[PDB]
Amino acid sequence: HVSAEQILRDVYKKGQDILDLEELREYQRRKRTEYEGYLKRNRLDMGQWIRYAQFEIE
RNA sequence: GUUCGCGAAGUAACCCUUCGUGGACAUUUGGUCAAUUUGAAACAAUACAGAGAUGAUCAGCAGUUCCCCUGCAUAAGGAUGAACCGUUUUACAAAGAGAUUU
Repeated sequence: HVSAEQILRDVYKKGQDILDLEELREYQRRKRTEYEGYLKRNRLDMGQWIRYAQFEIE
């Protein structure tokens, strides 16, 4: 009962707040540095532009 | 200051000197810049780790960059020079069926 589906199923099974305004400013700094880093290296993933703009809508 | 012209004194002196006068020669530099912190160099000092493929040990060459450094450099080197991996929802429909409000 050592069939390959059991091994691959178990290797799938093995693989698994804001308070103040300046804290939200640091949150926006961290998140905009993240998304401008992943838009500076790749300017052609349009989903990334979409979700960073939708972040700044949020 | 030098020279040219004139006058006045020494001085009833064409020698010389002094004083006064008009002219000419000569005509607008340097600073983007102030002498220790407070208009910005970076390394080094501490401490810890100690390299990209994966089971280990590695040669690399590349690409993107709103990262540069050493290099005379368009060569070459810098860990393959470094960051790359991270999140991840709508150009969004059409057909068919039943359960609901009127």
